[PDB]
Amino acid sequence: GNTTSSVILTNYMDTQYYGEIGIGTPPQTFKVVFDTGSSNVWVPSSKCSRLYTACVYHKLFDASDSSSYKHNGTELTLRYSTGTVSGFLSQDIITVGGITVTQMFGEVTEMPALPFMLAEFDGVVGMGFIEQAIGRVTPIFDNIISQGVLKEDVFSFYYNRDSQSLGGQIVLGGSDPQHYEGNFHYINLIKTGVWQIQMKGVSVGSSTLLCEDGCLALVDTGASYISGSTSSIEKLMEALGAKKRLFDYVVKCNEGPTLPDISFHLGGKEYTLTSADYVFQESYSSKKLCTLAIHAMDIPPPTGPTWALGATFIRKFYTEFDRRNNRIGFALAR
Ligand SMILES: COCCCCc1c(C(=O)N(CC(C)C)[C@@H]2CNC[C@H](C(=O)N3CCOCC3)C2)nnn1-c1ccccc1
Ligand SMILES: *[C@@H]1O[C@H](CO)[C@@H](O)[C@H](O)[C@H]1NC(C)=O
Repeated sequence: GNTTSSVILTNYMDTQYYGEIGIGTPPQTFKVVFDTGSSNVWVPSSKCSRLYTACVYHKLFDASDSSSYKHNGTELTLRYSTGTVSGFLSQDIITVGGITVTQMFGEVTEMPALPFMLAEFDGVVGMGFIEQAIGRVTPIFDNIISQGVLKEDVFSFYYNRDSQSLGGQIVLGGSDPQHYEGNFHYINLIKTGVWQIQMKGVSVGSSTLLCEDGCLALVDTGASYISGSTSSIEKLMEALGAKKRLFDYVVKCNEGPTLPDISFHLGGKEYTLTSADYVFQESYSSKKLCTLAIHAMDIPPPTGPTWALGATFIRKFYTEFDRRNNRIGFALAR
Protein backbone atom coordinates (compact mmCIF):
# COMPACT_ATOMS: atom_id res chain seq x y z
CA GLY A 1 0.00 0.00 0.00
CA ASN A 2 0.87 3.69 0.41
CA THR A 3 -0.30 4.30 4.00
CA THR A 4 2.00 5.80 6.59
CA SER A 5 0.63 6.18 10.11
CA SER A 6 1.79 7.36 13.53
CA VAL A 7 1.32 6.68 17.23
CA ILE A 8 1.76 9.70 19.50
CA LEU A 9 3.65 8.83 22.67
CA THR A 10 3.66 10.27 26.16
CA ASN A 11 7.00 10.71 27.89
CA TYR A 12 6.79 10.15 31.66
CA MET A 13 10.00 11.38 33.39
CA ASP A 14 12.27 10.13 30.56
CA THR A 15 11.73 6.60 31.93
CA GLN A 16 8.41 5.48 30.38
CA TYR A 17 7.27 6.08 26.84
CA TYR A 18 3.85 4.84 25.89
CA GLY A 19 1.01 5.41 23.44
CA GLU A 20 -2.62 4.39 23.28
CA ILE A 21 -4.32 1.53 21.48
CA GLY A 22 -7.99 0.52 21.32
CA ILE A 23 -9.00 -3.12 21.86
CA GLY A 24 -12.48 -4.43 21.11
CA THR A 25 -15.84 -3.14 20.00
CA PRO A 26 -16.43 -0.57 21.20
CA PRO A 27 -12.75 0.26 21.70
CA GLN A 28 -11.33 -0.07 25.19
CA THR A 29 -8.30 2.19 25.38
CA PHE A 30 -4.98 1.13 26.90
CA LYS A 31 -1.66 2.82 27.55
CA VAL A 32 1.05 0.60 26.12
CA VAL A 33 4.80 0.51 25.74
CA PHE A 34 5.91 -0.34 22.22
CA ASP A 35 8.72 -2.80 22.84
CA THR A 36 11.19 -4.01 20.18
CA GLY A 37 12.73 -6.36 22.78
CA SER A 38 9.60 -8.54 22.92
CA SER A 39 6.97 -9.85 20.49
CA ASN A 40 3.68 -10.35 22.40
CA VAL A 41 0.84 -7.94 22.95
CA TRP A 42 -0.78 -7.92 26.36
CA VAL A 43 -3.00 -5.81 28.56
CA PRO A 44 -4.33 -6.45 32.06
CA SER A 45 -7.55 -8.50 32.18
CA SER A 46 -10.86 -7.95 33.97
CA LYS A 47 -10.17 -11.54 35.13
CA CYS A 48 -7.05 -10.44 37.05
CA SER A 49 -7.51 -11.03 40.78
CA ARG A 50 -7.90 -7.64 42.47
CA LEU A 51 -5.47 -8.90 45.13
CA TYR A 52 -2.96 -7.88 42.47
CA THR A 53 -2.97 -4.16 43.26
CA ALA A 54 -1.56 -3.44 39.78
CA CYS A 55 -4.92 -4.65 38.46
CA VAL A 56 -6.75 -2.22 40.73
CA TYR A 57 -4.68 0.70 39.33
CA HIS A 58 -4.58 -0.14 35.61
CA LYS A 59 -7.18 -0.32 32.89
CA LEU A 60 -8.51 -3.88 32.53
CA PHE A 61 -9.69 -5.37 29.26
CA ASP A 62 -13.21 -6.68 29.65
CA ALA A 63 -13.98 -9.26 26.95
CA SER A 64 -17.59 -9.21 28.18
CA ASP A 65 -17.89 -5.62 26.87
CA SER A 66 -16.49 -6.38 23.39
CA SER A 67 -18.67 -7.79 20.62
CA SER A 68 -15.63 -8.55 18.41
CA TYR A 69 -13.87 -10.71 21.05
CA LYS A 70 -12.86 -14.23 20.10
CA HIS A 71 -12.00 -16.62 22.92
CA ASN A 72 -8.86 -18.72 22.90
CA GLY A 73 -7.89 -19.21 26.53
CA THR A 74 -4.44 -20.81 26.11
CA GLU A 75 -2.35 -20.02 29.20
CA LEU A 76 0.75 -17.94 28.66
CA THR A 77 3.47 -16.46 30.81
CA LEU A 78 5.68 -13.63 29.61
CA ARG A 79 8.98 -13.55 31.49
CA TYR A 80 10.72 -10.24 31.09
CA SER A 81 14.09 -9.43 32.61
CA THR A 82 12.33 -7.07 35.07
CA GLY A 83 9.33 -9.21 35.95
CA THR A 84 6.66 -11.60 34.83
CA VAL A 85 3.04 -11.46 33.74
CA SER A 86 0.77 -14.38 33.21
CA GLY A 87 -2.68 -14.96 31.81
CA PHE A 88 -4.37 -16.30 28.69
CA LEU A 89 -4.68 -15.68 24.95
CA SER A 90 -7.57 -13.77 23.47
CA GLN A 91 -8.32 -12.30 20.09
CA ASP A 92 -9.99 -9.02 19.30
CA ILE A 93 -9.70 -6.01 17.02
CA ILE A 94 -6.81 -3.69 17.93
CA THR A 95 -6.63 -0.11 16.70
CA VAL A 96 -3.09 1.29 16.58
CA GLY A 97 -2.35 4.61 14.81
CA GLY A 98 -5.72 4.49 13.03
CA ILE A 99 -4.80 1.07 11.61
CA THR A 100 -7.22 -1.63 12.68
CA VAL A 101 -6.08 -5.25 12.96
CA THR A 102 -7.33 -8.62 14.24
CA GLN A 103 -4.77 -9.57 16.85
CA MET A 104 -4.13 -12.30 19.37
CA PHE A 105 -3.04 -10.81 22.70
CA GLY A 106 -2.54 -11.80 26.32
CA GLU A 107 -5.19 -11.00 28.89
CA VAL A 108 -3.01 -10.72 31.98
CA THR A 109 -4.52 -12.15 35.15
CA GLU A 110 -1.34 -12.17 37.26
CA MET A 111 0.40 -8.82 37.39
CA PRO A 112 2.99 -8.30 40.14
CA ALA A 113 3.29 -5.02 42.02
CA LEU A 114 6.95 -4.81 41.02
CA PRO A 115 7.44 -3.40 38.47
CA PHE A 116 3.83 -2.82 37.38
CA MET A 117 2.63 -0.61 40.23
CA LEU A 118 5.33 1.77 38.98
CA ALA A 119 4.04 1.69 35.38
CA GLU A 120 2.01 4.54 33.92
CA PHE A 121 1.33 2.14 31.06
CA ASP A 122 -1.16 -0.73 31.30
CA GLY A 123 0.41 -3.20 28.89
CA VAL A 124 2.88 -3.87 26.12
CA VAL A 125 2.81 -4.10 22.37
CA GLY A 126 5.77 -6.26 21.32
CA MET A 127 7.44 -5.01 18.13
CA GLY A 128 9.89 -7.91 17.87
CA PHE A 129 9.77 -10.91 15.58
CA ILE A 130 7.48 -13.93 15.64
CA GLU A 131 10.49 -16.10 16.60
CA GLN A 132 10.52 -14.46 20.07
CA ALA A 133 6.73 -14.60 20.52
CA ILE A 134 5.59 -16.76 23.43
CA GLY A 135 3.17 -19.33 22.05
CA ARG A 136 4.22 -18.44 18.46
CA VAL A 137 1.44 -15.79 18.25
CA THR A 138 1.71 -13.53 15.19
CA PRO A 139 3.03 -10.17 16.40
CA ILE A 140 0.99 -7.07 15.65
CA PHE A 141 3.37 -5.60 13.10
CA ASP A 142 3.39 -8.87 11.10
CA ASN A 143 -0.42 -8.69 11.02
CA ILE A 144 -0.28 -5.03 9.90
CA ILE A 145 2.18 -6.01 7.14
CA SER A 146 -0.22 -8.79 6.02
CA GLN A 147 -2.87 -6.11 5.33
CA GLY A 148 -0.62 -4.58 2.64
CA VAL A 149 -1.47 -0.97 3.60
CA LEU A 150 1.98 0.23 4.77
CA LYS A 151 4.21 2.01 2.22
CA GLU A 152 7.27 0.19 3.62
CA ASP A 153 7.89 -2.77 5.94
CA VAL A 154 9.49 -0.50 8.55
CA PHE A 155 8.66 1.35 11.73
CA SER A 156 10.51 4.23 13.38
CA PHE A 157 10.85 5.53 16.94
CA TYR A 158 11.28 9.07 18.17
CA TYR A 159 11.58 9.55 21.92
CA ASN A 160 11.59 13.18 23.02
CA ARG A 161 13.94 14.60 25.65
CA ASP A 162 11.18 16.99 26.85
CA SER A 163 9.00 15.09 29.35
CA GLN A 164 3.08 21.41 25.53
CA SER A 165 4.94 18.95 23.25
CA LEU A 166 4.78 15.31 22.09
CA GLY A 167 6.66 12.82 24.28
CA GLY A 168 7.55 10.73 21.24
CA GLN A 169 6.28 9.22 18.00
CA ILE A 170 6.21 5.83 16.31
CA VAL A 171 5.83 5.96 12.53
CA LEU A 172 4.38 2.75 11.12
CA GLY A 173 5.45 2.33 7.48
CA GLY A 174 8.30 4.83 7.36
CA SER A 175 10.07 7.54 9.29
CA ASP A 176 9.41 11.21 10.03
CA PRO A 177 12.11 13.67 8.84
CA GLN A 178 10.66 16.32 11.24
CA HIS A 179 12.35 14.33 14.07
CA TYR A 180 15.75 13.43 12.59
CA GLU A 181 18.60 14.97 10.63
CA GLY A 182 21.47 13.81 8.49
CA ASN A 183 21.56 10.39 6.86
CA PHE A 184 20.55 7.12 8.42
CA HIS A 185 23.41 4.79 9.22
CA TYR A 186 22.19 1.23 8.74
CA ILE A 187 23.45 -1.77 10.69
CA ASN A 188 22.35 -5.27 9.67
CA LEU A 189 20.91 -7.58 12.28
CA ILE A 190 23.05 -10.55 13.31
CA LYS A 191 19.95 -12.54 12.40
CA THR A 192 16.27 -12.21 11.67
CA GLY A 193 14.20 -13.00 14.79
CA VAL A 194 15.62 -10.34 17.14
CA TRP A 195 16.41 -6.60 16.89
CA GLN A 196 20.02 -7.26 17.85
CA ILE A 197 23.19 -6.00 16.19
CA GLN A 198 26.91 -6.55 16.61
CA MET A 199 28.70 -4.03 18.83
CA LYS A 200 32.43 -3.50 18.39
CA GLY A 201 33.35 -1.63 21.61
CA VAL A 202 32.14 0.49 24.49
CA SER A 203 34.38 3.46 25.34
CA VAL A 204 34.59 5.79 28.31
CA GLY A 205 36.29 8.83 26.75
CA SER A 206 38.98 7.58 24.30
CA SER A 207 39.52 4.32 26.29
CA THR A 208 37.64 1.31 24.82
CA LEU A 209 38.02 -0.86 27.94
CA LEU A 210 34.74 -2.76 27.28
CA CYS A 211 33.45 -5.12 24.55
CA GLU A 212 36.94 -5.23 22.96
CA ASP A 213 36.38 -8.53 21.07
CA GLY A 214 32.77 -7.71 20.09
CA CYS A 215 29.47 -8.15 21.90
CA LEU A 216 25.72 -8.00 21.29
CA ALA A 217 23.44 -4.96 21.42
CA LEU A 218 19.67 -5.29 21.54
CA VAL A 219 17.89 -2.14 20.36
CA ASP A 220 15.08 -2.14 22.89
CA THR A 221 12.41 0.53 22.66
CA GLY A 222 10.62 -0.92 25.68
CA ALA A 223 13.59 -0.39 28.03
CA SER A 224 14.23 2.83 29.97
CA TYR A 225 17.98 2.73 30.09
CA ILE A 226 21.05 1.48 28.39
CA SER A 227 21.97 -1.84 29.97
CA GLY A 228 24.76 -4.37 29.97
CA SER A 229 25.70 -7.45 31.96
CA THR A 230 26.40 -6.96 35.66
CA SER A 231 30.17 -7.43 35.15
CA SER A 232 30.18 -5.10 32.12
CA ILE A 233 28.23 -2.41 33.97
CA GLU A 234 30.32 -2.80 37.14
CA LYS A 235 33.48 -2.07 35.09
CA LEU A 236 31.76 0.82 33.26
CA MET A 237 30.66 2.31 36.58
CA GLU A 238 34.08 1.90 38.24
CA ALA A 239 35.43 3.99 35.34
CA LEU A 240 32.72 6.66 35.87
CA GLY A 241 33.27 6.62 39.67
CA ALA A 242 29.59 5.84 40.30
CA LYS A 243 28.15 4.14 43.41
CA LYS A 244 25.95 1.04 43.18
CA ARG A 245 22.54 1.16 44.87
CA LEU A 246 19.79 -1.54 44.77
CA PHE A 247 18.28 -0.60 41.40
CA ASP A 248 20.56 2.08 39.94
CA TYR A 249 23.92 3.75 39.92
CA VAL A 250 24.46 7.29 41.21
CA VAL A 251 27.10 9.99 41.30
CA LYS A 252 27.22 13.09 43.47
CA CYS A 253 25.11 15.55 41.44
CA ASN A 254 27.97 18.06 41.23
CA GLU A 255 30.04 15.35 39.44
CA GLY A 256 27.33 14.67 36.85
CA PRO A 257 28.38 17.27 34.28
CA THR A 258 32.09 16.29 34.63
CA LEU A 259 31.40 12.63 33.64
CA PRO A 260 33.13 11.39 30.46
CA ASP A 261 31.54 10.53 27.13
CA ILE A 262 30.38 6.98 26.54
CA SER A 263 30.66 5.67 22.98
CA PHE A 264 29.07 2.58 21.44
CA HIS A 265 30.86 1.26 18.37
CA LEU A 266 27.95 0.21 16.11
CA GLY A 267 28.36 -0.65 12.40
CA GLY A 268 31.70 1.18 12.10
CA LYS A 269 30.63 4.46 13.82
CA GLU A 270 30.96 5.68 17.40
CA TYR A 271 27.58 6.58 18.90
CA THR A 272 28.59 8.94 21.67
CA LEU A 273 26.46 9.94 24.65
CA THR A 274 27.67 12.85 26.79
CA SER A 275 26.92 13.08 30.52
CA ALA A 276 23.90 15.26 29.66
CA ASP A 277 22.53 12.26 27.71
CA TYR A 278 22.84 9.70 30.58
CA VAL A 279 22.73 11.63 33.88
CA PHE A 280 19.42 12.61 35.42
CA GLN A 281 20.80 16.00 36.34
CA GLU A 282 18.16 17.02 38.94
CA SER A 283 20.63 19.16 40.92
CA TYR A 284 24.25 20.36 41.05
CA SER A 285 24.61 19.83 44.82
CA SER A 286 27.52 17.79 46.24
CA LYS A 287 25.10 16.66 49.01
CA LYS A 288 22.64 15.07 46.55
CA LEU A 289 22.86 11.99 44.36
CA CYS A 290 21.94 11.86 40.68
CA THR A 291 20.89 8.66 38.94
CA LEU A 292 22.51 7.40 35.74
CA ALA A 293 20.30 6.15 32.92
CA ILE A 294 22.50 3.04 32.65
CA HIS A 295 22.19 -0.17 34.71
CA ALA A 296 22.75 -3.94 34.79
CA MET A 297 20.36 -6.28 32.98
CA ASP A 298 21.56 -9.88 32.84
CA ILE A 299 19.76 -11.44 29.91
CA PRO A 300 20.12 -15.22 29.56
CA PRO A 301 20.92 -17.06 26.31
CA PRO A 302 20.16 -17.36 23.49
CA THR A 303 19.38 -13.58 23.48
CA GLY A 304 22.08 -12.67 26.01
CA PRO A 305 24.41 -11.90 27.55
CA THR A 306 23.83 -8.63 25.70
CA TRP A 307 23.82 -4.88 25.95
CA ALA A 308 20.43 -3.23 25.42
CA LEU A 309 20.02 0.25 23.99
CA GLY A 310 16.82 1.68 25.47
CA ALA A 311 15.32 5.15 25.74
CA THR A 312 18.60 6.75 26.91
CA PHE A 313 20.05 5.86 23.49
CA ILE A 314 16.95 6.32 21.34
CA ARG A 315 16.46 9.87 22.71
CA LYS A 316 19.69 10.84 20.95
CA PHE A 317 19.34 8.55 17.95
CA TYR A 318 16.11 8.36 15.98
CA THR A 319 15.73 4.68 15.16
CA GLU A 320 14.26 3.02 12.07
CA PHE A 321 13.53 -0.69 12.36
CA ASP A 322 13.66 -2.20 8.87
CA ARG A 323 11.85 -5.56 8.56
CA ARG A 324 12.19 -5.65 4.77
CA ASN A 325 16.02 -5.68 4.96
CA ASN A 326 16.66 -6.95 8.57
CA ARG A 327 18.52 -3.83 9.65
CA ILE A 328 18.39 -0.93 12.02
CA GLY A 329 18.94 2.64 10.85
CA PHE A 330 20.15 5.28 13.30
CA ALA A 331 19.97 9.02 12.61
CA LEU A 332 20.50 12.08 14.85
CA ALA A 333 17.21 12.88 16.61
CA ARG A 334 15.84 16.45 16.73
C1 LIG B 1 10.54 3.18 26.90
O1 LIG B 1 9.59 3.04 27.95
C2 LIG B 1 9.70 1.77 28.60
C3 LIG B 1 9.21 1.80 30.05
C4 LIG B 1 9.19 0.37 30.63
C5 LIG B 1 10.57 -0.02 31.18
C6 LIG B 1 10.39 -1.19 32.12
C7 LIG B 1 10.76 -2.50 31.89
C8 LIG B 1 11.45 -3.09 30.71
O2 LIG B 1 12.54 -2.64 30.46
N1 LIG B 1 10.97 -4.12 29.94
C9 LIG B 1 9.65 -4.78 30.19
C10 LIG B 1 8.41 -3.87 30.19
C11 LIG B 1 8.09 -3.27 28.81
C12 LIG B 1 7.22 -4.70 30.69
C13 LIG B 1 11.85 -4.60 28.85
C14 LIG B 1 11.19 -4.44 27.47
N2 LIG B 1 11.97 -5.12 26.41
C15 LIG B 1 12.13 -6.56 26.68
C16 LIG B 1 13.01 -6.71 27.93
C17 LIG B 1 13.29 -8.18 28.20
O3 LIG B 1 12.52 -8.78 28.92
N3 LIG B 1 14.37 -8.84 27.69
C18 LIG B 1 14.59 -10.28 28.00
C19 LIG B 1 14.70 -11.08 26.69
O4 LIG B 1 15.65 -10.42 25.83
C20 LIG B 1 15.34 -9.06 25.50
C21 LIG B 1 15.37 -8.22 26.79
C22 LIG B 1 12.30 -6.06 29.14
N4 LIG B 1 10.43 -3.23 32.96
N5 LIG B 1 9.87 -2.49 33.84
N6 LIG B 1 9.81 -1.19 33.36
C23 LIG B 1 9.27 -0.15 34.13
C24 LIG B 1 8.03 -0.34 34.77
C25 LIG B 1 7.50 0.68 35.56
C26 LIG B 1 8.21 1.86 35.73
C27 LIG B 1 9.44 2.06 35.11
C28 LIG B 1 9.97 1.05 34.31
C1 LIG C 1 -6.10 -21.30 20.50
O1 LIG C 1 -5.26 -21.13 19.35
C2 LIG C 1 -4.55 -22.33 18.99
C3 LIG C 1 -3.48 -22.05 17.93
O2 LIG C 1 -3.87 -20.96 17.08
C4 LIG C 1 -5.56 -23.40 18.54
O3 LIG C 1 -4.93 -24.65 18.24
C5 LIG C 1 -6.58 -23.64 19.64
O4 LIG C 1 -7.63 -24.49 19.15
C6 LIG C 1 -7.18 -22.34 20.17
N1 LIG C 1 -8.00 -22.71 21.32
C7 LIG C 1 -9.30 -22.41 21.47
C8 LIG C 1 -9.96 -22.93 22.72
O5 LIG C 1 -9.94 -21.75 20.66
